[PDB]
Amino acid sequence: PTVVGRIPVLDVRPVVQRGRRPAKAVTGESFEVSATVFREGHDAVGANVVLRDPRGRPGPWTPMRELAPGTDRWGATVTAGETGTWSYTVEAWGDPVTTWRHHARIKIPAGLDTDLVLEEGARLYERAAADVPGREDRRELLAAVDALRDESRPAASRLAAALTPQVDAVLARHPLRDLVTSSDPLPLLVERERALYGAWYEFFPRSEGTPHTPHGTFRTAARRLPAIAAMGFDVVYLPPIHPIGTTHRKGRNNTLSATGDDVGVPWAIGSPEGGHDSIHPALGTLDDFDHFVTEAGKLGLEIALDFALQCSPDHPWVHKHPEWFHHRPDGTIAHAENPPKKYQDIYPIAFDADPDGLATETVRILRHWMDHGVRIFRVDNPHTKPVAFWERVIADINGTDPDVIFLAEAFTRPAMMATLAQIGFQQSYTYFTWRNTKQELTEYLTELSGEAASYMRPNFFANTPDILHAYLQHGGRPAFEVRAVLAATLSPTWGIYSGYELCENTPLREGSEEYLDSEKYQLKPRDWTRAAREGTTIAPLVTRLNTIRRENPALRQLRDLHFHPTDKEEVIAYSKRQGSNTVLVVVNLDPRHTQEATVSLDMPQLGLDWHESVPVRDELTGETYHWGRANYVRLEPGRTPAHVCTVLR
Amino acid sequence: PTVVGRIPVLDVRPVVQRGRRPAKAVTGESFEVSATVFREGHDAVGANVVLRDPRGRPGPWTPMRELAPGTDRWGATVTAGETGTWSYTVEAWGDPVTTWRHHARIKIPAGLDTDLVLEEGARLYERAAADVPGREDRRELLAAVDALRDESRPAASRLAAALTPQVDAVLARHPLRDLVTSSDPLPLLVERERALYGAWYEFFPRSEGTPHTPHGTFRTAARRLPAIAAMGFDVVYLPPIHPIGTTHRKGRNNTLSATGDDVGVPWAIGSPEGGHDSIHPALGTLDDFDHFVTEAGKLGLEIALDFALQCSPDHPWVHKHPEWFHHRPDGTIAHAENPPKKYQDIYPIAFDADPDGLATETVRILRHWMDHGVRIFRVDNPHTKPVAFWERVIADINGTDPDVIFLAEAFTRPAMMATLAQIGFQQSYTYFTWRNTKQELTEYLTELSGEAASYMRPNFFANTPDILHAYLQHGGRPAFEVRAVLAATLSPTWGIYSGYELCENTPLREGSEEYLDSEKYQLKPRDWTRAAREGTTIAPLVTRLNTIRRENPALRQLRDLHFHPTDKEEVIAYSKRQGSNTVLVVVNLDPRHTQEATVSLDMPQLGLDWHESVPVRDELTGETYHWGRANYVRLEPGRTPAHVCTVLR
Ligand SMILES: OC[C@H]1O[C@@H]2O[C@H]3[C@H](O)[C@@H](O)[C@@H](O[C@H]4[C@H](O)[C@@H](O)[C@@H](O[C@H]5[C@H](O)[C@@H](O)[C@@H](O[C@H]6[C@H](O)[C@@H](O)[C@@H](O[C@H]7[C@H](O)[C@@H](O)[C@@H](O[C@H]1[C@H](O)[C@H]2O)O[C@@H]7CO)O[C@@H]6CO)O[C@@H]5CO)O[C@@H]4CO)O[C@@H]3CO
Ligand SMILES: OC[C@H]1O[C@@H]2O[C@H]3[C@H](O)[C@@H](O)[C@@H](O[C@H]4[C@H](O)[C@@H](O)[C@@H](O[C@H]5[C@H](O)[C@@H](O)[C@@H](O[C@H]6[C@H](O)[C@@H](O)[C@@H](O[C@H]7[C@H](O)[C@@H](O)[C@@H](O[C@H]1[C@H](O)[C@H]2O)O[C@@H]7CO)O[C@@H]6CO)O[C@@H]5CO)O[C@@H]4CO)O[C@@H]3CO
Repeated sequence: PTVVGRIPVLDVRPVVQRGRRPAKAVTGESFEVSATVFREGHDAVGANVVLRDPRGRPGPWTPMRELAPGTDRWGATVTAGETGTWSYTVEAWGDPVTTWRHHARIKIPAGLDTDLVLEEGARLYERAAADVPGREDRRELLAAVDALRDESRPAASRLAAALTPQVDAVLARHPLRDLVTSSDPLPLLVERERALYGAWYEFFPRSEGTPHTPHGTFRTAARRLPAIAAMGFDVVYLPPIHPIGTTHRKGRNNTLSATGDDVGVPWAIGSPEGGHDSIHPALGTLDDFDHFVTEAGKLGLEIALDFALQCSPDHPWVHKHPEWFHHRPDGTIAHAENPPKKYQDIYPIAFDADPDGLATETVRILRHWMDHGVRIFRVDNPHTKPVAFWERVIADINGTDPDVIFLAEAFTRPAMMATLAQIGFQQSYTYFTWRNTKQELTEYLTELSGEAASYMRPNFFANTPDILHAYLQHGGRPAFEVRAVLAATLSPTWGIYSGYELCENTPLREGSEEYLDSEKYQLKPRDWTRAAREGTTIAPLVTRLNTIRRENPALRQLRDLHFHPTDKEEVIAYSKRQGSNTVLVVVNLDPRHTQEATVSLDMPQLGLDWHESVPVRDELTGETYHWGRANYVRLEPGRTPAHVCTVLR
Repeated sequence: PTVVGRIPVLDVRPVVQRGRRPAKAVTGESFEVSATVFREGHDAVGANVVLRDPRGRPGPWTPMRELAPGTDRWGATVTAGETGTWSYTVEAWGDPVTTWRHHARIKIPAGLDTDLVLEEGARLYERAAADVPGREDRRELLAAVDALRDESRPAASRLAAALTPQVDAVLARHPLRDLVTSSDPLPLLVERERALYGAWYEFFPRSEGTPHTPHGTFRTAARRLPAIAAMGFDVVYLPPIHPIGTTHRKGRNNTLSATGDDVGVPWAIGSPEGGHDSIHPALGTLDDFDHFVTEAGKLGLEIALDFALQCSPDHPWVHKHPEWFHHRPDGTIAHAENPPKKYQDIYPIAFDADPDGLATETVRILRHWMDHGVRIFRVDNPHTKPVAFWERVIADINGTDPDVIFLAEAFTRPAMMATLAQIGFQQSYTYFTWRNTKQELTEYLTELSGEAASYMRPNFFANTPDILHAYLQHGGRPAFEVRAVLAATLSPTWGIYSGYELCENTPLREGSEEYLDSEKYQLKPRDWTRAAREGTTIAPLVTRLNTIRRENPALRQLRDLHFHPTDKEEVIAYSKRQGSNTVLVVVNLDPRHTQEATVSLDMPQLGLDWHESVPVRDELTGETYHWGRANYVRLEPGRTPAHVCTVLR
């Protein structure tokens, strides 16, 4: 048995881990299946993609084409349907009809062996007809066979009868395929739309309190949901909602020692009041949590809970499961670190003494929150827990509940980030916040929208509680505006952490990416009504960005993205497409100075000719322009961060 | 069961066809095995390559290192021994000692938890000792354990006892490896030296005749072997040695109709006198062929026969096995074509009616020539016969006779050329003759010496009977000289077709790559004695090039090759290394004008510092120079094509 088949079909992509893990898609998403296909000799080959659904049912006829001449690299676009585990195969075959046609077009006007050539064509078309299941189409090919064989007609007329568009049509859907050879099947995991597309908002329920009771409850926090739904968010991400330890608890601004009223850091999970399956008593009860989830659902919001597999020193696990921790020779457990950062309030888990116990307990915890309507988990720092552990835990949850989405908060080196996605994480955080220049954004989004998109789905948080970038610190509100536009239009999933609207940008100290007076360490009441009234919020821009996304399918996918050149370093331009929808975005990356630029569009990449000039509407303002090959733009920070334009007909 | 192991080890290279075919090497050849290796958390990893021989016996301890910081890409050099099918595995592991050392070096001078830290180190070294098989080395580690634990000594002194070079040495050979995780094994086919390294000469025995008998015999042709051995060739490649058809036989200069004395084209195989298992009666008998092989062997020459799986219309197969040919409707067999070229004297084989019959007969033919001492086959135009057919035929021959080498003469698109090598061809012809500028040579040799070298071994024929390049046509003898130097020093296998020495360069017509009066169509007597006497041959340069190769191991491998910049487009410079041997070549690609250039050497790539200046001998002239960072060279066509320098100590 030979590794290569009769008609070579090699290096089918996408492929993840040499076929040991699936390529990814979501319902409705298109991507390209490709292969290297060729044969011996000089005759033509053809190829097609057979996509099989979870019950092994084949998809539609999907013929491939050569992507660039002489490369023998073939491709076709496939579209994922129903969720589940699919497979795809490339079928390669000799294409004797294409070959015969080419020779016949030369030899017949030249008078060379014409009867022999036409009889050869008749024989191919007879064979074509044999594999055609419909009676009417079979008659069309047999009438072509008869015409080809009618020696009473000129040679040119006999040939023309085999080249009619109706004969073409039949052969396009039912070609004659010699020596069909298929690749071994490759696996495709198709997941729900929210895995790829969604707008996220992170906030701390405890901060949304009242004058009488400053520590918010689930009931007070639910009153913030409508303002979040109105900005057009889909997912609400909550920091840990569990009891918080007292031993080594941190104070305000990450001081070592908490005073008596200090609330501590939610990620320092557990006290005698309960662990990862409990509610912080100040937030209320499980029934209050159910009320919160219900009110979320009614406004079109899903809840994403933080899952941080670690413990405060007061978590029950510390005494009940000591082997879940690494102990030094004096019996102490060293607190967690991501140096030079220290987390004195937190003990990390050791996994090598009782891997089974940890997996069992982890999936029980997740299912408990799942039973209370949580179908999305934002997994804290997963790169400090074993990769195979996440692989197991994710396979177990999605095995019974394939709708559950896991987001990996792994800000680390590329290999690890890539592997976590590859072993099951539906979504990943990214380097976005550290990509601010044109060159950085262009290079990074070319990476994420290319081959990486077969295994990673990016979630572009413009900020997090741990990341207030220098760009926002120095640029003020115009920088917040720019970064919202970029995040919302470049990834089908994006997010902000509360206060981003208010352009909160005071760092702990120069050169830091921590916030001063971080919410991680204190209640952070914000006067939302006042901020709305005084117009010192960019909620309206955020709202419009999410509406634009909801109205334009091109913004709800990742893979189709093209950068168009401008003549100013500070002005970036790009387009995204889905079917007839084309969105074209131009952003001034300078938050302090007005920039003017000539944007030169790659017209064929928009589906247009060079001379063509086609109308656009800037959805940020309602204003209409006519744009083609070369366009003047003028963007003033504070008044116009960018144009976000849709193409109309 | 999880796809990723405890310590991730991913994307092991080399890999061919995702592990379905082996990577290649020859006895004595080094190459790099690499992998992506990392772990969770911030502690160090280590890795090593376990090479297993054909009986499953592990090779030596082969620790890998990170190739560039922060990439998590690790590598080590391995060296192939005995021929056969090997395997390689990468083992990844936590490296707790490296981690502990790093922390201990900081914390001990700082006075932080010193007793605890030193006790932790003692415990690692005790564990280290447990897996150490030698008593003396185990004592060295246990003395380090005791020193670490001696609370009567300063903390700095207790630590220094664990960092002694003798403790280092023990741990370098027997490190403490946590959580060892291996990759699945990948296959490696190791073949004999001649698969990679060898100088080849092609000639037509029939042309080396006498005055009485112009058509040479094996006996007259044997008298040419000494002149070939003296030029330092290892392999003699003969065009087909079988009877030649009469029907549609070609005349001189590829005319359609042969006249009565015309000898026809050897590749038009077969007549009633015999087929592929017979000798042309004008060449003599099988016993004469055995004499020829014996005389070859005595001079250090192996014979490579042409194997062209095709037939003249007079080959016995045409009537005895009609299903081995594709017939048109009137019963005729269309002659072979590689358009716009036509081979009216030749019928191609069809493979789809009796694939088994063709494989059986093909291997019988090969074994017959093998029984007569032919262990190398130059396979004619293999890309017009199915890829899986060669896969089968090669697996069958090498299954009993792994020393047999197949050379694929496939001048076609990259996918096919690559696949043929990948499915078993030991050697391939290449694009060399169409790479003549500096940029072309540099780009092409970077491709062949890189990843392609894991599956392809190039054979650089500077010319063939079908390829007289324009560069030789226009450049005359200085161009022949340049191309000999380039071919001989850039690939460990190279070749010429007879008459290249004589600088034969008259084309059929302008714009053609055929020779005028091609040997394919006629006897081509050459007066070798006269050419030697009159000095109108470049045999002496060829001889010296082969001697240089025989004396410098760096020229007998492929993978180590580096191009150094010069300041003239026409002057190329490069170096190759094997252990202590370094060869440095500078060539003037201009055959009409003297070129002067400053060659700027990449010194660290030579194993040297920038300021260093090290002596070289130009092996073409015996002359000695001192070369470093920046060197004046002056190359005059006719007198000095190039410098071929060896580094001495
Ligand atoms: O026939 C049209 C073609 O002819 C002329 O080019 C010469 C050339 O100057 C010579 O060097 C020589 O070519 C060698 C190559 O040097 C050698 O590499 C090999 O070439 C292979 C390529 O390396 C490989 O990529 C592939 O070729 C593909 C290619 O990627 C495609 O882009 C496409 O090529 C077309 C070109 O795009 C187009 O510009 C034009 O080219 C002219 C050329 O300008 C002219 O000066 O047409 C071509 C072909 O239709 O398709 C090819 C697949 O054919 O594989 C090839 C090997 O086939 O081999 C050749 C000679 O053996 O000779 C050519 C012509 O003899
Ligand atoms: O600490 C030394 C380092 O610190 C300063 O850089 C800033 C930088 O200006 C910010 O952008 C930000 O970095 C982000 C990155 O933008 C983001 O991409 C991600 O970075 C990852 C890389 O993308 C990825 O390649 C890998 O990094 C490797 C890297 O390939 C190696 O070459 C090596 O990096 C070293 C550099 O070679 C060396 O120049 C120096 O770098 C300075 C930097 O000049 C300074 O201005 O030291 C580094 C590291 O020792 O090793 C790394 C592996 O760490 O993976 C990284 C992710 O770790 O993430 C960061 C922030 O999350 O912040 C940095 C510092 O915070």
